[PDB]
Amino acid sequence: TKVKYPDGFRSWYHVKSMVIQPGHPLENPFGGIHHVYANAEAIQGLRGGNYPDGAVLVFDLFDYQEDNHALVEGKRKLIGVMERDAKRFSATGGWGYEGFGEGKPDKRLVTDGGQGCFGCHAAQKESQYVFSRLRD
Amino acid sequence: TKVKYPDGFRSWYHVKSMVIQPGHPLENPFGGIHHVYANAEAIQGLRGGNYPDGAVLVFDLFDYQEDNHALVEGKRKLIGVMERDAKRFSATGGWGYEGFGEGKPDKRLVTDGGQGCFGCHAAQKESQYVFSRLRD
Ligand code: HEC
Ligand code: HEC
Ligand SMILES: [Zn+2]
Ligand SMILES: [Zn+2]
Repeated sequence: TKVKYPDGFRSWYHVKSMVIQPGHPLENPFGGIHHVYANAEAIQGLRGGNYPDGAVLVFDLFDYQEDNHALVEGKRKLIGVMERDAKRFSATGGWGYEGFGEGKPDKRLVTDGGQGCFGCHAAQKESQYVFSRLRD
Repeated sequence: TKVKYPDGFRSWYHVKSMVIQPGHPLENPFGGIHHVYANAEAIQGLRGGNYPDGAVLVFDLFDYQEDNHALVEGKRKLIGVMERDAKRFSATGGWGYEGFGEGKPDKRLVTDGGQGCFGCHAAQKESQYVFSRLRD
């Protein structure tokens, strides 16, 4: 019913990264450097299989500072989490969506059952609602 | 005494990332988005422990493209590798240095036994020649 905080996500597989700079549509609140991490079961789905129950993807979002044309990671702003469970999260296409302020377990950001997250991720219906792709 | 290509490095622990843009003093040759990875032995060293022989750090460098206020990962330009062996790599501080063009095992880049890489990393004598720091 509630998405579990993904303890230990930092030791998971790093899928990819991207920088969202001021002026981008997603600036509020997804601006900054973000890294995507996937647990073992999520890798399964990324590689072409079905996503099994228990698959977790994390969007790890850092602020950054521009210093002499380098962008340097600052503080973590939040994580976004998608947890796969076809039964429990059926209202939102089988993924549960949560945000944790500053990456802390006690700071839950979503107040609408995850419908707002779901509304945009629904555009990737064809890829099981996941935008990120494996790269080497 | 060649550095081994670090097979499977992409499933290692992601330490940190940084973006180096035009203007920054290191644009040539390290411009792009880079990610740092570490195997289990290197984490022992990064944690404040000592570095076991067999510790490997990888600098994975990507070109990026500007897309509407986002920087998006493009193609891999190269990986830099530091491989810990106090006796084998005595001449450059106990770390062997190698570059692989586009991350390819066949594209070895280093021609001078690693002297040029070591000359800059030698600035970090007091952290055992490693610039990166663990973060959360
Ligand atoms: C469009 C308006 C979005 C809304 C609202 C949300 N997300 Fe999102 N998300 C979006 C894109 C374009 C991406 C890909 C970023 C990239 O580097 O390519 C993402 C990514 C995620 C991920 C990583 C997995 C993936 O689908 O690629 C997670 C775990 C994720 N998003 C979670 C999430 C949550 C919990 C949201 C509401 C708080 C949410 N997203 C909103 C686009 C959009
Ligand atoms: C200064 C002119 C440099 C030269 C020449 C080389 N490297 Fe380097 N390296 C440099 C910095 C400032 C950093 C840290 C980047 C960051 O995000 O903090 C690095 C990092 C590495 C790493 C990751 C481990 C670490 O020390 O932080 C590796 C594996 C590494 N560098 C390898 C490497 C090799 C193989 C080189 C010659 C081909 C080389 N470096 C040159 C600065 C400089
Ligand atoms: Zn604009
Ligand atoms: Zn700039």
